[PDB]
Order: sequence, then structure tokens, then C-alpha cells
Amino acid sequence: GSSGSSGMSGGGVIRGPAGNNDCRIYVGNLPPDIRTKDIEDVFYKYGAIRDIDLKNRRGGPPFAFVEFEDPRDAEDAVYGRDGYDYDGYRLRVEFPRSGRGTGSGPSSG
Repeated sequence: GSSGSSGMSGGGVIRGPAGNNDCRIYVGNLPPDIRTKDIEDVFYKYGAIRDIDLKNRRGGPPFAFVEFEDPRDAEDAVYGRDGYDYDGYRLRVEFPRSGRGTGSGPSSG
């Protein structure tokens, strides 16, 4: 036995709340019956999570951001989770827009 329920459509959330931080990854193409926990125990396998922000509202599919403790991991996660299949539904993990800007030094004794 099986069946579907609940739909999705409309328009809103012109702009979401943003702050300033790193180790943040955006997860898209999520199911309607998704939970911040499932996503937690999901990316949790790649270490731990600091905080998860899920919007879930008129404006396409449900989206949320996962804040990892470390970047090296935050990437290792998206590096994989990006293209994962959950509940039969495909997920789209990718970093939020920001731009360029990556400097560094040689060492400097």
C-alpha cells in the first residue's frame, strides 16, 4: 500500500534572513515531510552540527542551512551529500552565494 498527500505551491519569502558565518551549507530538493533532525543525523555522520536553519514555506521546495563545526568537514559533507537520495527524493547540497575572496600566506617565521 502507498499514496501521496500534501502539495506545494505559491510565492513568498522574497528574501531570507542572513547574518555572517562560515561552515554553512544549503540543502535543497528536500521532501515535504522532512525534519531538521533527519538532516542532522544525516550530516552528523560527517562529524557534528552547530545549528540547522530550515525555512519551509511558500517558495519552491523546502530549504535549510546546516552549520558545521569545521569547514574541512562542512565541505567533505557537501562534497558527498551533494547528490544524495533520501526517501527516494534527490537532494541538492551546495554552498550559498557570496563571491570570491581567499587569501593566505606562505608561513612567515
